[PDB]
Amino acid sequence: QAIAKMRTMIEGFDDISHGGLPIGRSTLVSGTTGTGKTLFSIQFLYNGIIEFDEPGVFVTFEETPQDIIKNARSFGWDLAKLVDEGKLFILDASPDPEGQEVVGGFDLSALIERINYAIQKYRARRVSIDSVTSVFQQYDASSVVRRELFRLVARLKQIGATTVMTTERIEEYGPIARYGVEEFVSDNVVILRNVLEGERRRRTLEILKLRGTSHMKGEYPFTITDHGINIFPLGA
Amino acid sequence: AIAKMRTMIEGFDDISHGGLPIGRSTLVSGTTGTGKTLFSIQFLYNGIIEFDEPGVFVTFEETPQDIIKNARSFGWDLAKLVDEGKLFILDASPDPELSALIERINYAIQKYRARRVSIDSVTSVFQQYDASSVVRRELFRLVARLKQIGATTVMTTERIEEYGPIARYGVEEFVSDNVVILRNVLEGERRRRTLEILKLRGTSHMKGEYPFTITDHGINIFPL
Amino acid sequence: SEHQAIAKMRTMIEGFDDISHGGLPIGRSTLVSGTTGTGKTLFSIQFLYNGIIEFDEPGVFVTFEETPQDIIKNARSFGWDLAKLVDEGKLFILDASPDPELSALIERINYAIQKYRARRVSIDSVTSVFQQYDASSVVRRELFRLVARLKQIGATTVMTTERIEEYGPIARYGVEEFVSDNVVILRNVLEGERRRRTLEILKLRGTSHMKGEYPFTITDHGINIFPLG
Amino acid sequence: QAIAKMRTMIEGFDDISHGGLPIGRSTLVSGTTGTGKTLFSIQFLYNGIIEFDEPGVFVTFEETPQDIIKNARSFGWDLAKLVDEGKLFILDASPDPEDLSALIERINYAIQKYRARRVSIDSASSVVRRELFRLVARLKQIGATTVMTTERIEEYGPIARYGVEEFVSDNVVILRNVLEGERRRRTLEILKLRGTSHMKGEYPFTITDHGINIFP
Amino acid sequence: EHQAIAKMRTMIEGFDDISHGGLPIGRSTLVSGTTGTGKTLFSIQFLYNGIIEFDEPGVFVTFEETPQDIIKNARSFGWDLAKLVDEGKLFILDASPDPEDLSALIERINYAIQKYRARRVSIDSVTSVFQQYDASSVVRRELFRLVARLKQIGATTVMTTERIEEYGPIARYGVEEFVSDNVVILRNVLEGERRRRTLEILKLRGTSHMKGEYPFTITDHGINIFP
Amino acid sequence: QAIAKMRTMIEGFDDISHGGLPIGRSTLVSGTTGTGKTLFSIQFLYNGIIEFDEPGVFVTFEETPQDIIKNARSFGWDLAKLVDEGKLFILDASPDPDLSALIERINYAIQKYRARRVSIDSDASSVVRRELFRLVARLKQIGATTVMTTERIEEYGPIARYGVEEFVSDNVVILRNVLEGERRRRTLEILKLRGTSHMKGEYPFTITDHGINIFP
Ligand SMILES: Nc1ncnc2c1ncn2[C@@H]1O[C@H](COP(=O)(O)OP(=O)(O)NP(=O)(O)O)[C@@H](O)[C@H]1O
Ligand SMILES: Nc1ncnc2c1ncn2[C@@H]1O[C@H](COP(=O)(O)OP(=O)(O)NP(=O)(O)O)[C@@H](O)[C@H]1O
Ligand SMILES: Nc1ncnc2c1ncn2[C@@H]1O[C@H](COP(=O)(O)OP(=O)(O)O)[C@@H](O)[C@H]1O
Ligand SMILES: Nc1ncnc2c1ncn2[C@@H]1O[C@H](COP(=O)(O)OP(=O)(O)O)[C@@H](O)[C@H]1O
Ligand SMILES: Nc1ncnc2c1ncn2[C@@H]1O[C@H](COP(=O)(O)OP(=O)(O)O)[C@@H](O)[C@H]1O
Ligand SMILES: Nc1ncnc2c1ncn2[C@@H]1O[C@H](COP(=O)(O)OP(=O)(O)O)[C@@H](O)[C@H]1O
Ligand SMILES: [Cl-]
Ligand SMILES: [Cl-]
Ligand SMILES: [Cl-]
Ligand SMILES: [Cl-]
Ligand SMILES: [Cl-]
Ligand SMILES: [Cl-]
Ligand SMILES: [Mg+2]
Ligand SMILES: [Mg+2]
Ligand SMILES: [Mg+2]
Ligand SMILES: [Mg+2]
Ligand SMILES: [Mg+2]
Ligand SMILES: [Mg+2]
Repeated sequence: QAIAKMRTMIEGFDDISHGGLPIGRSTLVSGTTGTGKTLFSIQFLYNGIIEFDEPGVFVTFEETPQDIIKNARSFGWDLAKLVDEGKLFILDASPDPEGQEVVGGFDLSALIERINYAIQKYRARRVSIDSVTSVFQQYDASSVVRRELFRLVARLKQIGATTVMTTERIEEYGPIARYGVEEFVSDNVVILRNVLEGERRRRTLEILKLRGTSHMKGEYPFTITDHGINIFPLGA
Repeated sequence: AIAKMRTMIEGFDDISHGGLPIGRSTLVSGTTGTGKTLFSIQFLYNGIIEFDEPGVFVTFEETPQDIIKNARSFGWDLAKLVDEGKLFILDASPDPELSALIERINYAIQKYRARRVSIDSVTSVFQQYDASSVVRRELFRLVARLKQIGATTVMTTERIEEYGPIARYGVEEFVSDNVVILRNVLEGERRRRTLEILKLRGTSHMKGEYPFTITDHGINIFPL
Repeated sequence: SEHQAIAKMRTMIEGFDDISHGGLPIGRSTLVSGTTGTGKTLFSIQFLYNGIIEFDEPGVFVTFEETPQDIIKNARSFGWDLAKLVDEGKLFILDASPDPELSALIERINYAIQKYRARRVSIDSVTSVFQQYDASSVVRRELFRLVARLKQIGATTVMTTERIEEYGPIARYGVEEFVSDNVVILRNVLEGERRRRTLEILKLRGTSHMKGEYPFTITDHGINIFPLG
Repeated sequence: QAIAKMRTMIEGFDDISHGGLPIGRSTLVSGTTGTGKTLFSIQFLYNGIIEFDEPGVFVTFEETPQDIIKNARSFGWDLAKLVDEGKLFILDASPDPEDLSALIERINYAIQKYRARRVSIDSASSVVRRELFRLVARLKQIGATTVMTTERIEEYGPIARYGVEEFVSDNVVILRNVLEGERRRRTLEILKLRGTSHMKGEYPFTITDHGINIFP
Repeated sequence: EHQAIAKMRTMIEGFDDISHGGLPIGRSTLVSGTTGTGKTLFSIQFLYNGIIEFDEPGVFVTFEETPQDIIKNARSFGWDLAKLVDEGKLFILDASPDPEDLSALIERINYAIQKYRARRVSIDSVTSVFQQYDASSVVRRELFRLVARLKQIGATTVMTTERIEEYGPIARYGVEEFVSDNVVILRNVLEGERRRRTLEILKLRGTSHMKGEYPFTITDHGINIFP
Repeated sequence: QAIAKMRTMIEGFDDISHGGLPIGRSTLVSGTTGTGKTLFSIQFLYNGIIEFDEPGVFVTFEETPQDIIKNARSFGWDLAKLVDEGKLFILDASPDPDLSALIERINYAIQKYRARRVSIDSDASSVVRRELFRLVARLKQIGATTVMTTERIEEYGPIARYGVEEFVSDNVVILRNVLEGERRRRTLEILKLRGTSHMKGEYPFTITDHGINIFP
């Protein structure tokens, strides 16, 4: 009765992970700016819908929904259509253009409930939470958001949602995650890197850990192309 | 594909696969004397001269007098463009002796019908001690308004190591759509300038570092 | 070996009893420190599991991170049925994990140890209760009250701790090596895009032991260590 | 109308800077201890007086005027003679062996009094940035061409002390004294000259009986 | 008298050669090193050899470990410390943390030295006493008060303390500022995946010594160096 | 009339400093523990007395006078005799088991003993910089030639501990004890001498029964 996995259908990832992401748990995807974390979290939901008719909920802390949609057009992923069809729900949690300092955790209490009803309403099995770093920066990484983040993770587990959460790190080789996000999103960790090779950049993906199950180890090269992420498990 | 505006900075539109996405902001970050101000001036100058797209330059530390003077190093006559109403330099530099400023920047953009905006040294208004939440929200307020207005913006930021964080306060990469890094790396005893587009949302682009020079004609980048 | 001063119990974790020259010192505590995903929880589960299966020695597992349910689910990765051992009274999993929405815990632990007549104890991620900037004196005294009680009871204890870098301090709070009798380090070193797992016994009070790093794997049978020499 | 420059006449520097220091602006000269900062700032003034009859003001915060004068004897320069002729003024802003608005109009008074064209100023990051910003602006309005020295503690670390001084400076020169394999090597770099060209990278120099000698 | 400082033999094989005669008499020597380098072993061997070889009584002040554990672990080297305690030649002074006023502590150390007529003293884990008071400079020059007082009685003292890196600062918390006369560094260096133990005498005020690192092993007879 | 020097009579040191230590000024001697700083400062005073009959004052903050005397017996030097003769004074400022008060004690000793040589053995950087500058300023005003030691943590790292001590000193000497391949190598470097020339980089030295011997 060891943990089962959900296929991401992201080229090469299901091989590295030996079958996909552990079902009903959160996986942290951490990486410097521009490593492809958001793209990964979108491809996860998009493939869920197209391949499996599994609805997805995308919670956005950094980008607006309109920009999420616009930026995916270059891959030929018609997110607007999936939203119109009710297969994808983009929950806008991104900063107020007229944002001010507010007190409490009522806003993140209401967020978790908003996320829960979205999941219920759209019958979603897949969830992406994009840019945990950003909501941490909204509350100066106070123990208030740390607690709420933990509450969010537990609720998702309680719901049975399979979740990707993305988060920033500052160096290619250094800590797993800025603000130690892996403490709360702790079951599974994937690290994306964008490493200088001479003057060129080489992207790699690593599954550092998946609790309760097996996976390939170390870094595997990938590219981002017109079809999104392509990872090469046998790549040079 | 998303619509891009040509910078006409030699080499840059090839590296960005057509120029800067219209209606969005781009961070240009670098150590001192890497060519950030020059990039942001050239962006406006070319827009006016080649495409008749008016420009607003917001300066937070250099005075407009020095901006105009330093631009004559490249044979650019910015005073003439200001006299013609094609360029507006907005002085936000401090007296030797931000919400409000945002409305003034809005006003200038509509008044001059500007499509291009450059913001130089905006983080000099903050202080080392400020909470990241405050710095981020105050910067975001400005950038969100520019996006709402339709402007395409270059915003310069500072860094203190050539390989190290993107910018000084650790929030700047979250407020802009795109990220460009200018470097000035020591190789033995020689300096080499490079430009890298680190992040360009919604499009492919050339990756890694590309050498450039600053000459009498401004920035020239060599992608091959 | 016969001629060493400290009595030891066998972990039965393949290769560890060779590296430690007989197993873990009885009645004492052993720190197992490592970056995240090095095998700390697996080591501390395997210790209890083997004690029950091989020697019928009951065990108490104190969890600060994972829920008991997840401990049990994850252990199925290795074909271990922990729920059955809990139902039989041979294993007790003590939940000290964060509630969504230390003296007290010590008494609960002591009660569980006497109730289940446990000889083996694993404390997993105890330093997760502390805050990053809590005083060193505070963290050391808190850990020590726990560990001294366990020694007084006569339990043999594995206590896991976190570290941030593979080559760097023994543990995160810089006091952990002072409350423990023995120190073991698990590493997961990344070099040339490949990871390799190793185990080292850094300090074992009162006896010799093999020195340096030894390779190990995690497979469907748990930890396997390969001691060369 | 691109910025004009003033010749330093420091052997090799006017080649590296394509003509000297930008007129009416301040140039930061930063370096670890004993890199030659005070020497550069004195040669600047000295050559101004001797070669071009341009009066100079030297602002000192730690070294006494007499120590400054004494040390310049090392290079065969008679500063006391120039002070007696009124072609050099050393301004003593040192503390006593038991507020920059004040110091500034002291400098300004001295500039107007001695008809000075060259100034040298020898030796919480938010407040330093703002304070150096204001000092730079005040000298610019007076029309002085200024060398200001600053300290740093590593050869390839921060340019100055707080990581901000280089950003608020129009011009930046870095003096290094790098230790490699038990040997020292002095170099000068013009890192930035806003609004004009200059040679790039480090150039070796020596300090001898004649002052700084740079080899382009 | 009017002579250079004299030394007392440790009888730790190899060490009396490296130190040209032993530890400077009537002064403190800091022995620093990462966890598990052999500091406590050095400090016990020093006292044990004094008792067995010279009939010089010893006092062992313990800040980290319990006396029961110190005695039990010393059996690893064939040393019967309980017998020496029973015979009054060794006193172990317990200052380890309670499982639940340092001026008073110094006075008890003094009293013990006088009661047992000890000529050798070991102070184990200065780092630990620092962690109990959070490196407040109340512990720091209460430490100097201890070093001073030891020097007044003419005790010859080993003080052990922790460091974090093999090639980095001499001692965590800057302990070498107080136990400043003599400094010995024990290292456990990683050579690939193997460990190599070394001992260095960094400094002995007022006298000569060999320089750099010397490898050693820990055996069933304690520390064994070879120059 | 450039700055003159007084001989240390460590023959290698007077060779690389071209004559000795600059007269009437303070020289910072920095190094990790056990590099020979105290020995350098004592040898400076001892040679001054034995070779030139220049009395000396040694100011101690850590070691007791009795220990300074005992330790010097390692080199066959009888400092108790020199104290008894009134050629040397060891001023005890070490703590029991106010910068102005210390300075007046130093001044009083220099007058009492007619001393020409002084050695001084051993939070905010601003405070340190200002106190150290006042100490240095008074000694210079008194006429003393001073060696002042400081500690540092790394062989190749900051010169002293507050990042300011080296900028307040006229002269800087760095002692190193570098560990490489399990062996130690001692070196001495004159980093800076204001107003005068000197050899550059690291020079090997040893400490023997004879004290410091430098071998260019
Ligand atoms: N005509 C020219 N020819 C060559 N290089 C020039 C010319 N004019 C200016 N420069 C260079 O351009 C640099 C100034 O670039 P600038 O855009 O001011 O940099 P920055 O990154 O904004 N630096 P700062 O804001 O001062 O930290 C100077 O340091 C010169 O090296
Ligand atoms: N006649 C000379 N020949 C050679 N070198 C000399 C001569 N006179 C002085 N020097 C050198 O000049 C250096 C002093 O330069 P100086 O301009 O005082 O440096 P600085 O960078 O201002 N140091 P500081 O202000 O104390 O941090 C000395 O350390 C000597 O190495
Ligand atoms: N059509 C495309 N082809 C290739 N690369 C693309 C395309 N669209 C976007 N990208 C790349 O994706 C990057 C942004 O990925 P994203 O997932 O937003 O990064 P982050 O890790 O910062 O979340 C851009 O910097 C660009 O390099
Ligand atoms: N059946 C299996 N085969 C191989 N590896 C496994 C298996 N089950 C778990 N693992 C590995 O064990 C690791 C779990 O380690 P864990 O003990 O939870 O680490 P820690 O407690 O140090 O964070 C996983 O990250 C995974 O790599
Ligand atoms: N009989 C023995 N043979 C070899 N090594 C031993 C023996 N007994 C103990 N040890 C070693 O002694 C080390 C502990 O020494 P200790 O002096 O307590 O270290 P420290 O005080 O520096 O942490 C143990 O980690 C083990 O390596
Ligand atoms: N007779 C001697 N022969 C060789 N070396 C000696 C002699 N006497 C003392 N030393 C050395 O001098 C060093 C003491 O130097 P010292 O000036 O006290 O160092 P610091 O003040 O830099 O800590 C001792 O560590 C020892 O190596
Ligand atoms: Cl790619
Ligand atoms: Cl260039
Ligand atoms: Cl493995
Ligand atoms: Cl030179
Ligand atoms: Cl050994
Ligand atoms: Cl030597
Ligand atoms: Mg993203
Ligand atoms: Mg600029
Ligand atoms: Mg674990
Ligand atoms: Mg100077
Ligand atoms: Mg010990
Ligand atoms: Mg000393």
